[PDB]
Amino acid sequence: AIAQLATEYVFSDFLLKEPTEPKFKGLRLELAVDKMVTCIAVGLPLLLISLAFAQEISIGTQISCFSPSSFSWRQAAFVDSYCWAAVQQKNSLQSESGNLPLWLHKFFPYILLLFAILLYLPPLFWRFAAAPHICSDLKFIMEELDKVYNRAIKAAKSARDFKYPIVEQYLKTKKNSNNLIIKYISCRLLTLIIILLACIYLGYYFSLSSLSDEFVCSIKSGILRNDSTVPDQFQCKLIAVGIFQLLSVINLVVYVLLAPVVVYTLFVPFRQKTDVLKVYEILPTFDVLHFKSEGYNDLSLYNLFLEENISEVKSYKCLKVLENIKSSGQGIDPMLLLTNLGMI
Amino acid sequence: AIAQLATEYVFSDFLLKEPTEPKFKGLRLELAVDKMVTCIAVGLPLLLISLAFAQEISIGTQISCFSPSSFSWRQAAFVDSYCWAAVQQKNSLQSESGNLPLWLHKFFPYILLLFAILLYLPPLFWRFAAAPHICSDLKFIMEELDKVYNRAIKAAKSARDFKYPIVEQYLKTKKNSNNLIIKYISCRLLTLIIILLACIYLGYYFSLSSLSDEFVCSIKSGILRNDSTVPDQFQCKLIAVGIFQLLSVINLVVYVLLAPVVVYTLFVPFRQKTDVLKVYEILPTFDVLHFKSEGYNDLSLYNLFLEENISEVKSYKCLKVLENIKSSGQGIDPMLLLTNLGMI
Amino acid sequence: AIAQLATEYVFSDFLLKEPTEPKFKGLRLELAVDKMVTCIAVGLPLLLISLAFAQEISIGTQISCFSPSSFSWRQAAFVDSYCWAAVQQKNSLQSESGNLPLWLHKFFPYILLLFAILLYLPPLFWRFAAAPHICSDLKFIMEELDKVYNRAIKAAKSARDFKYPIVEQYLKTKKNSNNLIIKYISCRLLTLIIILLACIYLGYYFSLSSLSDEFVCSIKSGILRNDSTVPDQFQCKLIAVGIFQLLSVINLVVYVLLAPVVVYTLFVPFRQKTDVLKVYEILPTFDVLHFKSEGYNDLSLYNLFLEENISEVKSYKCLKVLENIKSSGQGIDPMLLLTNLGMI
Amino acid sequence: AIAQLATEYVFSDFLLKEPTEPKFKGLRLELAVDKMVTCIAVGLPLLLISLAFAQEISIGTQISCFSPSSFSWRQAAFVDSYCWAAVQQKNSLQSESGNLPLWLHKFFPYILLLFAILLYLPPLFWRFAAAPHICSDLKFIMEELDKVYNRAIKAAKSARDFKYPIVEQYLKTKKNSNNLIIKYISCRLLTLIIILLACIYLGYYFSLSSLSDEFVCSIKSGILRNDSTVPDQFQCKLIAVGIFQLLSVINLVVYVLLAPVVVYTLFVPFRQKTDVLKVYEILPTFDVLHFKSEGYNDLSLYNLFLEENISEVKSYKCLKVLENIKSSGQGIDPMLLLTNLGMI
Ligand SMILES: CC(C)CCC[C@@H](C)[C@H]1CC[C@H]2[C@@H]3CC=C4C[C@@H](O)CC[C@]4(C)[C@H]3CC[C@]12C
Ligand SMILES: CC(C)CCC[C@@H](C)[C@H]1CC[C@H]2[C@@H]3CC=C4C[C@@H](O)CC[C@]4(C)[C@H]3CC[C@]12C
Ligand SMILES: CC(C)CCC[C@@H](C)[C@H]1CC[C@H]2[C@@H]3CC=C4C[C@@H](O)CC[C@]4(C)[C@H]3CC[C@]12C
Ligand SMILES: CC(C)CCC[C@@H](C)[C@H]1CC[C@H]2[C@@H]3CC=C4C[C@@H](O)CC[C@]4(C)[C@H]3CC[C@]12C
Ligand SMILES: CC(C)CCC[C@@H](C)[C@H]1CC[C@H]2[C@@H]3CC=C4C[C@@H](O)CC[C@]4(C)[C@H]3CC[C@]12C
Ligand SMILES: CC(C)CCC[C@@H](C)[C@H]1CC[C@H]2[C@@H]3CC=C4C[C@@H](O)CC[C@]4(C)[C@H]3CC[C@]12C
Ligand SMILES: CC(C)CCC[C@@H](C)[C@H]1CC[C@H]2[C@@H]3CC=C4C[C@@H](O)CC[C@]4(C)[C@H]3CC[C@]12C
Ligand SMILES: CC(C)CCC[C@@H](C)[C@H]1CC[C@H]2[C@@H]3CC=C4C[C@@H](O)CC[C@]4(C)[C@H]3CC[C@]12C
Ligand SMILES: *[C@@H]1O[C@H](CO)[C@@H](O)[C@H](O)[C@H]1NC(C)=O
Ligand SMILES: *[C@@H]1O[C@H](CO)[C@@H](O)[C@H](O)[C@H]1NC(C)=O
Ligand SMILES: *[C@@H]1O[C@H](CO)[C@@H](O)[C@H](O)[C@H]1NC(C)=O
Ligand SMILES: *[C@@H]1O[C@H](CO)[C@@H](O)[C@H](O)[C@H]1NC(C)=O
Repeated sequence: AIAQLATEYVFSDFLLKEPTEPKFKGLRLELAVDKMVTCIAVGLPLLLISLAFAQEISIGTQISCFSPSSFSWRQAAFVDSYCWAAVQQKNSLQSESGNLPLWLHKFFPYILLLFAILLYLPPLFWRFAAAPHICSDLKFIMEELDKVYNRAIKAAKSARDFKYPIVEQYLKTKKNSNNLIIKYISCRLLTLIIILLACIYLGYYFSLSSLSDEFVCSIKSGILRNDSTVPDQFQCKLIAVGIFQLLSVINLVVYVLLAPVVVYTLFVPFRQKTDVLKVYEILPTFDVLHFKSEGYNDLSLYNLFLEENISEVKSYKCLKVLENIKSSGQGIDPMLLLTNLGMI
Repeated sequence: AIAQLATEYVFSDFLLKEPTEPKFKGLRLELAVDKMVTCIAVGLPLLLISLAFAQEISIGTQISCFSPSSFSWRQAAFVDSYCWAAVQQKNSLQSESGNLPLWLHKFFPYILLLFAILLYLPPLFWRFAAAPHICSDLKFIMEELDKVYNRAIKAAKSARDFKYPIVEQYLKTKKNSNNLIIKYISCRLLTLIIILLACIYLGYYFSLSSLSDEFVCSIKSGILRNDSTVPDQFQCKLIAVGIFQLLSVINLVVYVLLAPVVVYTLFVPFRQKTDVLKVYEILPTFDVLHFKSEGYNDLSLYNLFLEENISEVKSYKCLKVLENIKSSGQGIDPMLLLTNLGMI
Repeated sequence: AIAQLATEYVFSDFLLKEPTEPKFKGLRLELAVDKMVTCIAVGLPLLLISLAFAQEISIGTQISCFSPSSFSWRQAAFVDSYCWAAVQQKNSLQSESGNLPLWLHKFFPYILLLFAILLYLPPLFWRFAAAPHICSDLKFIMEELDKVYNRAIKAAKSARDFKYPIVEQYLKTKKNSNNLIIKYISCRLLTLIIILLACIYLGYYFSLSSLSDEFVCSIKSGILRNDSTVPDQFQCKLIAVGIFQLLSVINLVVYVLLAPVVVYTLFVPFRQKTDVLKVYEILPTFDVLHFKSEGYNDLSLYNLFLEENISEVKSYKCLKVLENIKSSGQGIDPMLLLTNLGMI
Repeated sequence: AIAQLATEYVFSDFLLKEPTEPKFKGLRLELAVDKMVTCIAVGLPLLLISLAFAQEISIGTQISCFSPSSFSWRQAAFVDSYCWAAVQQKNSLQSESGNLPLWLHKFFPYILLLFAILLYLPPLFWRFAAAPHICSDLKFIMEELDKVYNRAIKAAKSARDFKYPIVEQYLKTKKNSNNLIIKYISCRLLTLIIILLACIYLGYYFSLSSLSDEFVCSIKSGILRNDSTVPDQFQCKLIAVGIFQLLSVINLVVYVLLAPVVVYTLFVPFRQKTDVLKVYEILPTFDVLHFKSEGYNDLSLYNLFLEENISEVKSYKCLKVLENIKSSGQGIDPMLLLTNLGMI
C-alpha cells in the first residue's frame, strides 16, 4: 500500500543503516549532507516507481487497445499484449510522437531504477574503497586525542597535588596527500552528473504532449497480414503515463533542489570551518597549532569528518564546555579542567 | 485489514521508536508534545490512505464508465482505464466542476502522502542536525549534576563522621547562543504552515459538490474520433470520492485541533516553568542561582528538555523527594540528604 | 482467518505488552482492572471488524444491485459501485429508512475503529503523561522500603550478636497533591463517556428494521438522466449488514457489562483497602503510622499501585509471611524476622 | 493449508508458552491437566474453524442459489449474496427446518470462536488474578526449603568434622484461607458449564436433518416485489454445512471426553496425595509434621502446585533419592545426606 511504501522509504532507516560490523562502532563514515543526498536521490525514484503502480492509483493493466465488439476477450488480450510488445517494433505501430515516447512510457520504471542504481554506485564505491582507510585513521586520531587529554589532566592533577605531537604530525602529513579528497570529489561530481542527466530525461519525459501514450497498433504481420476480419489497426493507450509524468516532474523538482546541495558539497574547503581542533589548543600537552585550512587536500575532508563525528569524544566535549565557559572568562581553563575530572 | 492498519499506526510504536543507537541511551531528544504532534500529523493521513482503500470499504475498481451493453468486457475496461488516464487530458473529458476536482480525486492518496512527508521532514531535520548537540550537552549536564550530588553527599558524610560551578557557567553561556532555539522555532513554524496548507486543501476538497466525481469521458481521439459504433461520450464516476471527502474532513478536524498545540509549542518561554534546577539549590556544593527564564534563547529549550528527561536522574529524584518533604518542614534538608544515602 | 484473528486479539499479548524500556523494569504502571477494560474496549471492536469481513463469513462484494439481464457484467459493476458511492448522495437513492442507515451500514468498520481509537486515547495519555512520574516515585518508594528492611534486619542481627521516616513523609506529602488522581479520574470518565456513546450508537444500529440495507438506487445523473435503455432505478442491498448488527449487539452487551467496572474504578477511595503498608509497621526502623485512607488524593492511587505491584518486593513478601504466621501467634515477629535472613 | 493449521494448533506451543517475564522463572503456575484441558478446549474449535474453510475442503462460495439460465453472472451473485444476508430476514426465506438452523449454519465459526473465548476467559482470569500470589508464595516456599536443606547439611558436616519452622507455619496459615481454592474451583466450574453448553449446542447442530442447509429464498422486496421476469423463489443451499456438522460432532466427542477430566479436577482434595513434604521430614532442621490433607482449603491447592513444580528443586530431588534408597534400608539417611554434598 501507499502508506507501507512511505514507511519503508521515508519513515524507516532506508540506506540510513550504520555499518553492520564492529570495525566502525559509532563512526558515520559519511557526512550527514552526503547521506541525505544519497538517500533522497536513491529512495525517491524507487518510491515513485512503487507509487505509480500502487493498487489504488492503478486502474489495472498498463495498456488497452479497444478491440472490436466481435473480438473475444482473449483476442482483445492478444491485441493488447501484442501492442505492448510491439512498442519496440516500429513497423507495427504508427504514432505521431514517434516510438521513443512509447519506449519511455513502457520502460519508465526501468529508467528510474537505473538512475537510482547509478546514484547509489558512487556512495557504494566510497564506502567500499575510501571508507575503511578514513575510519582507521579517524579512530586512531580520536584515540590519540583521548590519550593526550588523559595525560594532560593527569599532569595537572600531579602538579596540583615523549610529549611528542604525533597526532599533529599525522594531520600535517595528511595535508600533503590528496587521494581521499580526489575520490570524494570524483564521486560527488559523478553523482551531480547523474542527477543532471536524470533531470534532462525527466524534463523531456514531462514535456511530452500527453497524447503520445495513445498509439496506433497493427496486428498485421504473419498469417494475419492479409486477414480480412481483423481491422487494419487499433487504438491503444498506455495507462499510467500521466502518473509517470507527474512523478517525473516531482523527481525533477527534487533533483534540481538537490543539485545545489551537491555543488556546495563539492567545495569542501569552504565547508572546512569552525575549527574542531582549536578547542584542544589550551591543553599543555597539545601543541598550539591548528594548521588545517585553505587546501584541496585530504586534510580538509578529515576536518569535516572530525567536525561530524567528534561529538562522541568525551574529551572533546569537555574541552568544548571549557571553551564555552571561557567566553565569560570568569574562571581559568586549567582550573576548570582539573575540576571537571573527566578522564573516562 | 482495518484492524491491522489501526494496530500498525495507532496502537504500535509508529514513529515512537527511540533512537536505535548507544549514543542516546534513554534520552528522548524530542519533547512529548512535539512527538505527539508529529506522530498524529504523519500517521493520520497514512491511516486514512490505508482506510480509504481497505478491502472492505472498497467496492472494487476506482472508476466505472458504464459502457453500452454491446461493448465487451475489455472494451468497457479500455473505456474505464482511458478515462482514468484522461482525467489529466482536459480535452477528453467535460465536467461541470472542471478538471481540478478530477485531478484531486485521482491523486488524493498522493496528496496525503505528500503532506505526511512534508510534516515528517522538519522532525527529521531536527533529529539529524540539532539532536546530537543537545544530546551531548544534556548528557554532560546530567553527569555533572550526578557528580556534584555525589560530592555534596560525600562532604556531608565526612562532616557527620575546585568547587567551581561548571554546570551553572555552561548554562549561563547557553543563555547567549540561540541557534538551537531558532532551529526549533523554524521547524515548528514550518510544521504549522504545512498543517495550515493541508487544512486549506482538505476544506477545499470536502467543499466539492460531491457530484464532481461524475465526469463525462470521450474516447474519440485518434482512429476512433470519427468511428460511429462508439458513443460520443460515457458516464464515468470516480468511486471512493465520498470516502476521500469523509477522511479529508476527519483530517481537517484533527489538524485544526492540533494547530493550537503547535502554536503553544512555538511560545517556548511560556512553557519554561516549574524550574527543574530549583531543587538543586539546597546542595552546599551547588551555587544558589537558577538564572533560567524570560528569554528567546537556547536556555529555555534546554530547561524544557531537562524538565522532560530529568526523571531518569537518581540525584534529581532524591532532591525532588527532599523538596516535597520540605513542604511540611518537619525535618532538615541536609539531615534528610545524609539519611537518604543515594549516591548510586 | 477467524482463528488467526482470535489468536492475535484475545489469545496474544494484544495491548498487554509491558513498557519496552529499562526505565520500567517489572512495573505494571497500569492497574489490572484498567488494563483489562482498555484491552476489551479496544480489541473487541477491532476483532468484530475483522470478523465481519472474514473470508468465510463474507459471501463477496458488500453490495449487489441486481442489474437487468441485458446489462453486461461491467455495466452491473458500474451500477453496484455507483450505488456504493451514492449512499452519500441523497438525491441518487430513495430509501424508506433514510440515508443515515446507509451511511452507517457503509462506514460501520470506520465507526468501530473510531471508538477503539477514542478508547485507546486516554490510556495512551496516561502512559505518556502521568506514568513516568508514578513510576519514578514508586521505584523510589520500593527502594526505600528495601533499604529500611535491610537496616532493620541488620540492627536485629547486631542486637542478637538518621532513622528518619523519609518514605512516610513522602507519602504524607502525596496526601496533599491530587494532580495524578485528577488525571486518572478524568481519563476513566472520558473512557466511560466514550463507552456510553458507543453503546448508544450500537443500540441505534441494532434497532434498525434490518431492511434499511435494501435501498433504491438511480444511475440517472448526467448523460444517463434521459437515457431510455437504463431502468429508472435498481434494487440494491448492502450485504453483511446483518453481521454488522449481530456484532454491534455483541459489542453493546460487552460494553454495558464493562461500564459498571469503569464506574467502580472511578471510586478509587473505596478500592483503597487491605493496607499494604500495615505489614511494615512491625519493623523497629519503620514508624507505626499508615495514614492512607479516605481521600480523593493521589495517596489512594499510590496505595492502589502499591497493592498491585508490591508482590515483586522480597522485603514485602517476607513481612507478609511474618504477618500471616502472626495470625497463630505461636512465635515472635522479631525472632521470625531474624531467622528469615532475607536481606537480598 | 491443513498441515500448517495442524502445526500451529497441535504440534506447536499454542497456549503452552511459559509466562514471558522474569517474575516466574520456571514456574508453571498452571497444573498440567488444567493446561491440557484449556489447550484442547480452546485450540480444538479454532482448528475446526480453520479446517472447515481450508482451501482444499472448500469448493468455493458458502452458498449457491441456482439462478435461472437467463440470469447473468452478477444477477446470480446478487441472488446468492441477498439470500446469504437474508438468512436473518425471516420473511425473505421459507425453510421447513425454520430460520434458526440457517442462523447456525451461517454463524457456526462465530459460535465456535465464542466458545473458545469463553473457555479461555477463566484461565486468563486465573493467570491475571490468582497466579502472581501463588507464584510469590511458592517461590518463597522453595527458597525456604533450599535454605533449610543447606542449613541441615551444614550442621551435619559440622557435626561430622532460630531453628524456627517458618515454612511449616506459613503452610499451616494457608490451611485456613481459601480464596485461592475458591477461585480455582469457580473457574473450573465455569469451564465445565461452558463445555456442557457447547456440547448441548453441538449436539443440536449435529442433530439437524442435514437438509436444513437448503432453504427457499425470495428476492421479492422493494421494486422487485411485483417484477415478473424474476422467479418468485430460488433454491439456495449452504455449502460446508456437512463439514460443520462433522466437525461439531468431533468437538462434541472431545468435550464429552474432556468433561470428566474437569470434574476430576474440581475434586482437588482427592488429587492431593503423594505428600511432597513427607520427604523433608528426615531433616533434623525440619519439623516432623506434614499436616496437609483432607481440606477444601488453599493448602491442598498449594500441595498440588508443589507436587507439580518441585522437580526443579535440587534439595527436593536429593531428598527424594535419599527416600528411594531408604526403601532398601541398607544405609543411613544422615550418612547419605552428608555423602551427597548437594548444597548447590
Ligand atoms: C540519461 C541521458 C543519456 C538522457 C539524454 C537525453 C534524452 C532523455 C533525450 C532528450 C532529447 C532527446 C533527443 C531530442 C531529439 C532527437 C531528434 C530525433 O530525430 C532523434 C532523437 C533525438 C536525438 C532525441 C534522443 C533522446 C534525447 C537526447
Ligand atoms: C537540470 C535542469 C537544467 C533541467 C531542466 C529541464 C530542461 C533541460 C528541459 C525542460 C524542457 C525540455 C525540452 C522540451 C522539449 C524539447 C523539444 C525536443 O524536440 C528536443 C528536446 C527539448 C528541447 C527539451 C530539452 C530539455 C528541456 C529544455
Ligand atoms: C497545499 C496548498 C498549495 C494548497 C493551495 C490551495 C488549493 C488546494 C486550492 C484552494 C482554492 C483553489 C483555487 C480556487 C479558484 C481558482 C480559480 C480558477 O479559475 C483556477 C483555479 C483556482 C486558482 C484554484 C486553484 C487551487 C486552489 C488554490
Ligand atoms: C485552518 C482553517 C482556517 C481551515 C478552514 C477551512 C477553510 C479555509 C475552507 C473551508 C471552505 C473553503 C472554501 C469552499 C469553497 C470555495 C469556493 C471556491 O471557488 C474558492 C475556494 C473556496 C472559497 C474555499 C476556500 C477555503 C475554505 C474557506
Ligand atoms: C457517538 C455519538 C455521537 C452517537 C450519537 C447518537 C447517534 C448514533 C444517533 C442516535 C439517535 C439519532 C437521531 C434520531 C433521530 C433523528 C431525527 C431525524 O430527523 C434526524 C436525525 C436524528 C437527529 C438522529 C441523528 C443520529 C442519532 C443522534
Ligand atoms: C448504555 C445503555 C443505556 C445503552 C442502551 C441502548 C439504548 C440507549 C438504545 C436501545 C434502543 C434505542 C432506540 C431505538 C429506536 C429509536 C427510534 C429513533 O427514531 C430514535 C432513537 C431511538 C429512540 C433509540 C435510542 C437509543 C436506544 C433506546
Ligand atoms: C450455549 C447455549 C446457550 C445453547 C442453548 C441450546 C441451544 C443450542 C438450542 C438447543 C435446543 C433449542 C430449542 C429447541 C426448541 C425450541 C422451540 C422453538 O419453538 C423455539 C426455539 C427453541 C426454544 C430452541 C432454542 C435454541 C435451543 C435452546
Ligand atoms: C454433555 C452431553 C450430555 C451432551 C449430549 C448431547 C445431547 C444433549 C443432545 C443430542 C441430541 C439432542 C436433541 C436432538 C433433537 C432435539 C429435538 C428438538 O426439537 C429439541 C432439542 C432436542 C431434544 C435435542 C436436545 C439435545 C440433545 C439431546
Ligand atoms: C497474404 O495475401 C497477399 C495477397 O496479396 C500475399 O501477397 C501475401 O503473401 C499473403 N501473406 C501470407 C503471410 O501468406
Ligand atoms: C475521421 O473522419 C473525418 C471525417 O470528417 C476526418 O476529417 C478525420 O480526419 C478522420 N480522422 C482520422 C483519424 O482519420
Ligand atoms: C435529457 O433530455 C431531457 C429531455 O427533457 C432534457 O431536458 C435534459 O436536459 C437532457 N439531459 C442532458 C444531460 O442532456
Ligand atoms: C407492485 O405492484 C403491485 C400491484 O398489485 C402493487 O400493489 C405494489 O405496491 C407494487 N410495489 C411497488 C414496490 O411499487
